Amino acid sequence: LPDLKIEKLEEGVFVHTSFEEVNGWGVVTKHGLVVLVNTDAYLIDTPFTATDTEKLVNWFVERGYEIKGTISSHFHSDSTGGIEWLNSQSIPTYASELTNELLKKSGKVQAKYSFSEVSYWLVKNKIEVFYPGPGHTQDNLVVWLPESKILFGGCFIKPHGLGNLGDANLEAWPKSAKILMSKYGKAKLVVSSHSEKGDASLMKRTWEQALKGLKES
Ligand SMILES: [Zn+2]
Ligand SMILES: [Zn+2]
Repeated sequence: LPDLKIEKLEEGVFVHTSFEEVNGWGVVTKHGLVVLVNTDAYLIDTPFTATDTEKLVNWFVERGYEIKGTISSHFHSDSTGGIEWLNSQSIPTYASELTNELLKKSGKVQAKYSFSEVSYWLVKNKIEVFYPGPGHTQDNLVVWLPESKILFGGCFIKPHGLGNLGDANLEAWPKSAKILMSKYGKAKLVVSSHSEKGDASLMKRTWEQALKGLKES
């Protein structure tokens, strides 16, 4: 499959895209972000693999950035696959307590730093991690960049079909989606794991898709 792709969205914000064959989904296209604060870089989700995580880190290190931290939006390997490699490279990995518990229960390597707060500032006034409640998974988080008004919704934002329901909470997802819309109505751009980038209406599309999925279940 192709190497990880890196594309600039705007000043200090990049999209990383990685490709992996996942049993029952074929080749999955996965987006995350890299956020720059001066010469510091933060990875919003890891690629699926150590290989792609290393390519991503190398691209930024080669351009004079230090990787100061990573946040995984949920426990699935499309957000966490690179944690083990990042830990081995002394790059601080972060996950919620819930995510780390789910990683431990699935026999996976944990993030080294964890937090329990609903709202966690990875970087004061620059990178907010927010737990809207269960949806795609029990632990799913979003990341908000207040300067750019960019929301990374990870695998919670599902404007055109919910995807993998294996670990999903269909009962909670509509409530969690309304919490997200209430928190980030000012979003200019919503980047998702698997969908086209869009405006704040993608949070309303997600709420509609969660309602539809619950009703059908
Ligand atoms: Zn997932
Ligand atoms: Zn996913």
